[PDB]
Amino acid sequence: HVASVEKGRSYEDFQKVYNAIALKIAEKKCGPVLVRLAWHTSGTWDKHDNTGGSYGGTYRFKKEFNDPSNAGLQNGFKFLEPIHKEFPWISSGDLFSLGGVTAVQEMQGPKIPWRCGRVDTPEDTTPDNGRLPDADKDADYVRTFFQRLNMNDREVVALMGAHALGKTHLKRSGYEGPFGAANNVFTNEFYLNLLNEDWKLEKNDANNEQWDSKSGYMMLPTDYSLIQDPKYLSIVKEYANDQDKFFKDFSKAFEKLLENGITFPKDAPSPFIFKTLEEQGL
Ligand code: HEM
Repeated sequence: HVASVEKGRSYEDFQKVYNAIALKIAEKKCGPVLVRLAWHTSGTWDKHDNTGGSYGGTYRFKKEFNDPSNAGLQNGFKFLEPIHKEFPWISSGDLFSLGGVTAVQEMQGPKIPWRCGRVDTPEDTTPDNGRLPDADKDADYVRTFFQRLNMNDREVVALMGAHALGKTHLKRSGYEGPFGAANNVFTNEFYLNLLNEDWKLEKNDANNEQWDSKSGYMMLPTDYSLIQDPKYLSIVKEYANDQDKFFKDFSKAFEKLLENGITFPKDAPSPFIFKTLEEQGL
C-alpha cells in the first residue's frame, strides 16, 4: 500500500484538520474514544499478508463498524463526521489515524509525528471481525497477539499505557469502571497504579473477572498480566519511574501502529508534528 499525498496538500492543510478535531475533543470530551478508534482501525493489521491496517479506512464499512470489538466507537466516528464534511479531501484512514494523534496531544500526551497519504480502499478489502484482542487472557496471549502487529514487549507495555485515559463500559465490552484517576489526561498513571494500588480479582455484573482497586479503578485481565509476567513487570516499573521515557516510547509505538502496512516513497514528505491548540493560543 503506497502512501499518496492528498493532491496539493501540505502541513498547513493537516494542521487545520488537527485543529477542528482538537476543538471537537474540547467540546465533547471525546479524546479517549478517538484514541481507541485510531488503535482499532490500525490494529486489524496482519504482518503476514498486509491485510487490515490503517491504510484503507475500512471502518466506514458495515462489517468493520459492526465488529463487536468496536462497540462504542460509532460515537467517535459521529464526532468526526462534521470534520470530514468540512475537509472532504482527507482520506478516511488519514482522518481516523489523525484523530488518535490529535487526541493524545490534546490530552497533554507526547507529540506523535504523523504522516499523510492513506488511500481509501473498497468494501471487499475490509478485514473480517476477530482481529482485535480479547481482554480475558494472560500475558502469553498478549505477547503472541501483538507479534502479529510486529510489536515487541516494550512496545506492548508502552501502548497499553493509553488505558489510563478512559474507562470500560459494561454494555460495550462486558467490563465496567474507570481505568485510572486521570480521566481525559495522558499520564504514566497506568504503571504507577498497577504497582501501587491494592487490587482484588472480582466479578463484575456481566459475570466477567476484572481487577478492582480500593480507589475505584479497574484493570482488565490483560492489563494486570503486565505485572504477572517478569519481563513485562520490569518495563512497567521503568515507565512508572520515568514519565519522559514512557512518553517517548509511546510516541514511537503509536506512530508505528498507525503506519503499519504503509509504504512511504523515498520522496514523501517528512512526518508532520502538529502544534496543539494551547501552543497556538487557541
Ligand atoms: C491486549 C490489548 C488490549 C485490550 C484487550 C483492550 C481492551 C479494551 C477494553 C475491553 C476497553 C473498554 C471498552 C469499553 O467498554 O468502552 C478498552 C478501552 C480503551 N482502549 Fe483498550 N485494549 C487493549 C489495548 C489498547 C491499546 C494498544 C490502546 C491504544 C494505544 C487502547 C486504548 C483504549 C482506550 C483509549 C480505551 C478507553 C475508551 C473509553 O474511555 O471509551 N487499548 N480497551
